[PDB]
Amino acid sequence: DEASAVRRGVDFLLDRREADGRWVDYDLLGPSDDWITAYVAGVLVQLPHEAAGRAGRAAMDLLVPEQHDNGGWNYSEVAPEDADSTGWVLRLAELLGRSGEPWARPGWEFLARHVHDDGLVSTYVPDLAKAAFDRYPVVPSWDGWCGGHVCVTAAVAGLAGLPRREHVVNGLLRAQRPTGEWPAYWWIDPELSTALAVESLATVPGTEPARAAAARWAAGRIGADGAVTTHLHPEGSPFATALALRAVAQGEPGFGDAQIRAAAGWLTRHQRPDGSWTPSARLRMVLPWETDPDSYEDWTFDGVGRACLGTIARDTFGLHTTATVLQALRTAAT
Repeated sequence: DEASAVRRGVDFLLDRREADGRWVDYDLLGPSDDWITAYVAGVLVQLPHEAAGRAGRAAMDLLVPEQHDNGGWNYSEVAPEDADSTGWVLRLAELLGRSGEPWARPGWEFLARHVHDDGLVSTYVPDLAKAAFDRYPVVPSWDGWCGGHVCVTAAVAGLAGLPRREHVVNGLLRAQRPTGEWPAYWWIDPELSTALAVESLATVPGTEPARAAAARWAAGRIGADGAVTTHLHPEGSPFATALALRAVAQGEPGFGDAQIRAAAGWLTRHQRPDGSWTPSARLRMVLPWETDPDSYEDWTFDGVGRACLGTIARDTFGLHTTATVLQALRTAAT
């Protein structure tokens, strides 16, 4: 059942490769290449399917020459390099045992430039993004985009090679809410920041209290049918359900056994006939000057080009959602 679901999701993702092996998704300003390729590849190299591992290693080979002289990678060439995309490439390298190669060093240095004094990691830095930002002079300020972002911090804190890692982990721990979750800047679903945070923190001592509190928050999000329902996905969000499953799985031994089995069953029952899940990786393109996107109520939806700012977008082709779900199904099996 779940083994079959994983196999069918792998076939969906392999069939959606570009001719050269890369994956693309989203449509904000054309699709993303480097970010999405790294993200999909990172899931595939962890699955027990030889073709998945081959495709993930092929993607790592494609990504290395795309590194910018500043050390970073990007959504696509339409965007300045950013810490999250760079972090996904370096994560793929760690998963593959390749993160000691010398091209990783300018990547670590790039990430270190995004570390704030409170320990959070920003998506962009003003000096490195200046050229791109200056192309849109009507924008009054890019300070939101250059502030510390808990979702990006949650992801990159998992890198064993991260510079200043203790400082960053401390900042991530201080951002946990008393109810156990972490907030996200770029994502509608706090399950995303929470799941990445606990998986990243599982790799560091002193974080078990935070992980136990987050697992308890996540287990309460999973309904009796296994689904995490949301305003945009009232029937159940495959993305948020998969991420809540993964956060529960970072509790203590045996914690949330029922919720994990229920969420895995819901995901298995709701897989589409083509092996994917309903696109539900809902990314909010926060306005550049906005530091508090949870307060904004006037989002548009599925905006592109000029209207991409201030919109809630989805993974147009379902690759991000499907990869996210496969990572959760692998976690449930183990």
